Amino acid sequence: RKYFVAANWKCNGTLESIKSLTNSFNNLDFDPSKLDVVVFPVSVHYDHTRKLLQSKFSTGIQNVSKFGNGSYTGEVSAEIAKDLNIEYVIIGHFERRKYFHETDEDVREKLQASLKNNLKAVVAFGESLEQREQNKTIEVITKQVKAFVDLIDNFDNVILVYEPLWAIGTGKTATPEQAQLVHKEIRKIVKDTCGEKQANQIRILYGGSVNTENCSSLIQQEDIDGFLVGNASLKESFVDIIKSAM
Amino acid sequence: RKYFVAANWKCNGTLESIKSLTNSFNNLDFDPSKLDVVVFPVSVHYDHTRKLLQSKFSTGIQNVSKFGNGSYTGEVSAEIAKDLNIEYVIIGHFERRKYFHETDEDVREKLQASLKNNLKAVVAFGESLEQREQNKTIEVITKQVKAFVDLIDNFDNVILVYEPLWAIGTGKTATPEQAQLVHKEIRKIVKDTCGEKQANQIRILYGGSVNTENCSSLIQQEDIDGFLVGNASLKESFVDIIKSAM
Repeated sequence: RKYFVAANWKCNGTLESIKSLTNSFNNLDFDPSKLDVVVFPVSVHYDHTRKLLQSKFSTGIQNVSKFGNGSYTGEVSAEIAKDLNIEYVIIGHFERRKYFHETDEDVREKLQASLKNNLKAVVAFGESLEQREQNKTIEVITKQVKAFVDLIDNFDNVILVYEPLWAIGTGKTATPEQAQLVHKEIRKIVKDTCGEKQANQIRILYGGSVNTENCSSLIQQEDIDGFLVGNASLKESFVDIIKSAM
Repeated sequence: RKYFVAANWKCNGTLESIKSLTNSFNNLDFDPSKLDVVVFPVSVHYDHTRKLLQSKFSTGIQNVSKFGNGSYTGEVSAEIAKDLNIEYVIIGHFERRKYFHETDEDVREKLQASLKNNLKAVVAFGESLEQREQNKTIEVITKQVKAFVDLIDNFDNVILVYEPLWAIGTGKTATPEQAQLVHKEIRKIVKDTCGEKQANQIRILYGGSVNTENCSSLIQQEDIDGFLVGNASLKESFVDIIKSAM
């Protein structure tokens, strides 16, 4: 399968810093038919970022509404995104589950709205420290994946992201070997629910802490197809993370 | 005080519809030094909308983050808005309180962030049908206003909006006089918490159903300083609503 490297800039950026960062990103010569590279800027930065990045880079937004057009102050619908040709959306990032009480049902309905409007979706899930220490990793992941997995109508257009919440801000670290085993089981869930060929087609990204040093050890695992990168994607050195997928 | 007419487009619009609507808006010759007119497009429409609207029209976004810059996927910080010269924010709209569990505590934190970053804030509140039928109108609004009102230093830069939830989708209609009675009570609350000069300074907008037929009767009321308009602001006849404040 085609490797997939994505930059989640989160709530960061200025007009000036994006101008500088996109310029350095543009200096990297890669073939977009050999790997997908997606940048997810803040909503109000999307136009600025899209124009500054060369066409080899894909772009998207960090969240999409579960509702359609109408009386939903502050929301961005999938149909609005389609009209702007916004190619990708992130759904279910743990930060939205944590601070904004986004549920599994919210994730299901957001994916449905996105696919209905021909958007490509990056869907995130993962277990907490308490859940892992109670030996509930498989139980939690299965429930989270089964919340939306049956809706996938194209296995190039939906991309999965494992987020090891147990290793984020806890002092614990997730090893590539531990990541590989989870990814293996995620692909198994997709097999049992969607089919074998579909499971082998779908990309599953690692969504924990990724940097220039650990990136290659992660992507070289058989069932890890790329990353959704946080802090490291705000730096010029992000090009070296992309190089691990080249 | 300076009147204030605002367009809340909510989750509506295409690139083509905005181009057509902004053109009609631009035909209205008004003096921005004597009247405030603000349009609130969808975040991903902001740049498009700002570039098409003549500068006599102020612009803003429909929501702002309670957090600053950092790891908050999907959010737009008050710092990012300032960098883009986004002038206004809407805070505490009933649709965000209803659908996205936004609390009085969220409203306070959003206002603090907005003021710290020198943004101007349109802050909404109001009681439900049940609360009004139990004669709790003043009790509800007093709590809602006191959640944030002590943060206001510049009383030209914070704008209040009364939303009569009891007359929104309930089958009930708020008369202009019934709105006025609440507006006057709100101003008394500001007077007794912030001061007399400050209460006289602050603008209080009506945020219920506003259209071309009722706008004149509303603005005529002594304590109604303008409107935050929903559905009617998506129409070219919105110019007639602005004209009632001229």
